[PDB]
Amino acid sequence: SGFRKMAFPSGKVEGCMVQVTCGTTTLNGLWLDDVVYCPRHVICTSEDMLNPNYEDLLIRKSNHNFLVQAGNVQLRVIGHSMQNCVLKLKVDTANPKTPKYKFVRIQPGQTFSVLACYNGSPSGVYQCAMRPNFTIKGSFLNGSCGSVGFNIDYDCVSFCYMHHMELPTGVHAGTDLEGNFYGPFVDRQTAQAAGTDTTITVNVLAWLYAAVINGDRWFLNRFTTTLNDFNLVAMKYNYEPLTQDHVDILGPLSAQTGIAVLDMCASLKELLQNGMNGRTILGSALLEDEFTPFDVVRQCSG
Amino acid sequence: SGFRKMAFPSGKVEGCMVQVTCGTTTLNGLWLDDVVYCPRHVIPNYEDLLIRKSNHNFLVQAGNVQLRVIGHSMQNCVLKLKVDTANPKTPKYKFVRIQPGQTFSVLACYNGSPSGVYQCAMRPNFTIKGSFLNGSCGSVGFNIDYDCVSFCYMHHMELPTGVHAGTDLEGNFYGPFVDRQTAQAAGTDTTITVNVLAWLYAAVINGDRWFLNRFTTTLNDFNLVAMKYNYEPLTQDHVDILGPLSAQTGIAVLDMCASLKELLQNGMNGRTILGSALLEDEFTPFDVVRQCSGVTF
Ligand SMILES: O=C(Nc1cnccc1C1CC1)[C@@H]1CCNc2cc(Cl)c(Cl)cc21
Ligand SMILES: [Cl-]
Repeated sequence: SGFRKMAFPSGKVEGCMVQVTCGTTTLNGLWLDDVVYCPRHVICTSEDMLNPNYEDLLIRKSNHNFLVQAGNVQLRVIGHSMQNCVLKLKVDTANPKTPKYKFVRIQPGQTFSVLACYNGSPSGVYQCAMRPNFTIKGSFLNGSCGSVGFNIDYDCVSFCYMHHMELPTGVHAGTDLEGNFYGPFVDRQTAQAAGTDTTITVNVLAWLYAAVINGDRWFLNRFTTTLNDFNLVAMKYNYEPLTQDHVDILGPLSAQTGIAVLDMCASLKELLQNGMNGRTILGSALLEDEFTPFDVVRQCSG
Repeated sequence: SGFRKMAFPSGKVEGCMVQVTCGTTTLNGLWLDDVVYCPRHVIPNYEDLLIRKSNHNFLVQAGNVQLRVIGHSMQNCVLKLKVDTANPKTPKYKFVRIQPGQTFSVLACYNGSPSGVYQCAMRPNFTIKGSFLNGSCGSVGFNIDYDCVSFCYMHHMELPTGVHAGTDLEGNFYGPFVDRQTAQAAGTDTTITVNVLAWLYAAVINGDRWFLNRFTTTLNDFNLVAMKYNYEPLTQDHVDILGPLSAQTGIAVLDMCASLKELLQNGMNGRTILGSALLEDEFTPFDVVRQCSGVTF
């Protein structure tokens, strides 16, 4: 029993964190085999951030301009290339702590663990989700750039996020490990703003099924709904549309609890209308949307 | 910006998790130097049950390597299995006993394999609101101080309300619990007041000020309100501990107490603080300072 926001054990990722210094800028890098991945904005000045020509700034750099530090050991940069918004620094030593890994691009609603780092030193690990507006509600301070998001399935680390910047509302934007930003964001200090955020409906439903699995049924009702009527109501509460794919994804949880997806959808509709009336669901007074159907199955069953 | 429930990086602890099998029971063990620590319920008269077991009855597995047990002894509710091999991944460590209200990270394990890490608080009723399934026994709670891991908890059991009970690494249970199959219930829980205040300071640091007011209160008047809402009494030590956060934000500790008192009597009124509709009590003043300053390990 119990339901917590749980992160993956960070050990496999800790052994990959290095410090990358270029001029006055110091941030984090991810050392996998003989490559160090980091945000390309490490080559920028604060005077360059508005309209940086990264290709122009990078061509003026040599290997010895990039100082890479793995613990108390300075790694030697022997090559450098840019792939989208990530800088790839070829180093003369392969990381002996390199785990089995993959670079995966995630979709909004997906969750991952973040190993927050400063100066190539890990300071904390937390769980979060890619918001529908492609931002993440993280906890980052200056120097956290290059901190990574990941999932660990079996013994393989799937890297899905690299932190690049904080938007004016305090939310964060970053890229996949191939340098492609999530969302309409650019690594420029130009006025950008996160789009209106929405609630991850399939995740709230997954979390309601987790609550049923842990013995909480107070919110269930005798009603059902069509998928369309649910979407018409839920869009009025800034909830993401629920697709037939989401209904299918919820199938195992529906089978385990005996509550049809559209029946759980009617309970959600009622919860949005009534609120909780001083009650909680899994220790929360708000509808939690940062647990996927996969996270619920993993934590509540194995 | 941002405020998350954040755990310590678990790497130093992951390199210590082993699987311990005794008969039909399999649980987790903590391998430090040449000793494996695990709950003594893996084997009730525990002296009588232990005397009947030999070293080869305990199967200890570190990854795909079987460790050989060369000795065994019991210290309170923890079993100490002397093994032939010292853990090369042994970090700098200490065994510390924590007080209620203190927080720690839990590395949840099944079959000696870490599956997740989460941040917990030792409740005033000595239980933890953890997330554990069968096989999680022997999972450990820890804090990191620079490069030193301070082990503070070992999981032993789940109480009927779904909350968890365990010991420090010397086998002393937190709370009035015993490691036997009998009727055990967690006492009435209370809210960790100093932690709620620390979390209100974290909210101010992140730009949430709606709950602030011009008022202040005495420590006695606040403690009369704290008792009414099942909140732990706030001591002068708690006020002192909150000093740095009071200096940083410009809001005196008793000034924040009047904010808390008004939140307890009036509620949030449809509003949230740090994305929460409830007053959060599982961040200590130190956790707030560490997360709102970026300390590394
Ligand atoms: O955002 C940034 N850092 C950061 C990350 N996460 C959290 C807080 C921070 C610092 C605000 C405290 C950095 C530096 C500041 N400006 C900036 C601008 C651009 Cl275009 C890019 Cl790509 C990176 C940055
Ligand atoms: Cl995905």
